[PDB]
This record gives sequence, structure tokens and C-alpha cells, in this order.
Amino acid sequence: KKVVLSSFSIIGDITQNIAKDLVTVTTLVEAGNDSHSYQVTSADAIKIQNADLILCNGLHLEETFMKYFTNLKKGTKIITVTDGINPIGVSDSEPNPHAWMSLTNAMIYIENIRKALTALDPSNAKKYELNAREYSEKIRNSILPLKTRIEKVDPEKRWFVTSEGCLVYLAEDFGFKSLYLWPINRSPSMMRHAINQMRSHKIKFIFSESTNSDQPAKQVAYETNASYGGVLYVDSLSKPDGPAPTYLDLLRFSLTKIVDTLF
Ligand SMILES: [Mn+2]
Repeated sequence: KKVVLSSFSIIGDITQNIAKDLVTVTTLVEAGNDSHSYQVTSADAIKIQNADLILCNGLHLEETFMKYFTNLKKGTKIITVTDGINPIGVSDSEPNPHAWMSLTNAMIYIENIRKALTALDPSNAKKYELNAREYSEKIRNSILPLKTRIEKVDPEKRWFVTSEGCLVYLAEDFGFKSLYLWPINRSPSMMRHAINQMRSHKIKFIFSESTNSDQPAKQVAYETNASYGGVLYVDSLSKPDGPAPTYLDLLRFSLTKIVDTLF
């Protein structure tokens, strides 16, 4: 039985829905850790040796631990599952890694993982084909109604404001503008800028996220006369009893919370 190692929980969950136990799906940065601050362990090196295929986000998400993907099993490839996604920069600059926060991009992650699994395990092509389409429609069925309601927002309430720049791909996909305090899980000028921008556009809400502090968002809410919108799930699946234990649940939770704020 082949073993497919995903770099973090969001990719591991997508892969599990495409492979459904045809392969063993493992995860390096488990739910609760972010990629942004992950220490590769000895036991992790075992997961890395056992991998027949390694699925990374790319867009520099794994930059600090790419050096551990070395001395690999012969024949083991590293596949970047964001292939085909036009990068959004962090400033000409380093890419923003959060491409999975997008309904369009969900379909591209699924397609790239379907393609990689099928090249790895061609005798199950028909099953990965079927599973990928079923899962793409599951995502569409849950998420498209959220998109539909949020597209009703008045064109000057079209702002997603967060702490980390975790929604830039969502903004691009749905036609909104972004504002945030720092691109990747911090600087005084970016905070000053967000405060100014919120005041000039009369922005009503700012969120924080499940792996970072709520204090800068609450502070900005105060200074701008906006409201703190609460916590979004964007960088990691929640624990099993939390609200975002799967990638579908994560998109559904965070987009629900955004749309519920904008109306
Ligand atoms: Mn992040």
C-alpha cells in the first residue's frame, strides 16, 4: 500500500477525500501547529522516508523545512499542489501562501492531487477520478451558497479585513478588497495603514485567526470604531471536536462567519 505524505493538515484532508484509503495518507504539520513555526522531529523523518509521494503547498509555505525533504526514498517526488494558481505577493515579492482560501482554488488543489495520485497509482485511476469529482461537488454544494449570499454585499462594504493576510486569494476569487496587519504569521506601519484604510472606507469589522493573537485586531477595532469580528479558521484544521476538523468544514466555517458579519 502506497504512502502519501502531505505537508500540513489542509492538504492531508483533501488527499484523504480523493484517495479514500486506496493509499495511506500521512501529515507532517499536524492540526494545531502552523507551518510558519514547525520543528521537524525524528519521528517526522520516518514519515518522510516512508513517503512514496510528498504533497506540498508551495508558495513558500514549507520554506523553513524543505531541507528535511532530502535523502528520500528512490523515486519519491515532491508535488506542489498549487501548480496553476497565479501567486499573489506579500508586498514584486515573496508569494502569499494562503491559496486554499478560495472556491476556485479548492478545485485546483483537488485536481493537482487527483493527477499526482493517479500517476503514483495508475491502476486506481477510475477511483481517484470518481472520488475527485464527488469531493469537488461536495465542496461546491457547501460553499457556493455562501459565495452567492456574499456577492449581494453593497460594493463599498466589499472588504475582508483580518490580522494575517490569510484571505487575499478569497478576495481575488469573490471580487473583494483585502486589508490586514501582516502578510504571514508584524510591523507598526502596516498597523497604521490598516487603521487609516479602515477609517477612510468606514470598514465595520476586523477578524483574527485561530493560530494567532486576537489583541492586534481588537486594538485596531478600537482605534477605528470598528467591531472585532471574532476568530476565523485559515492556517490549520481545528482539533476533531473543534468547528473546522476538515478542509470543507474550515471553508464553510470561515466563510459563514464572514458572510454573517457583512450582513
Ligand atoms: Mn497563515
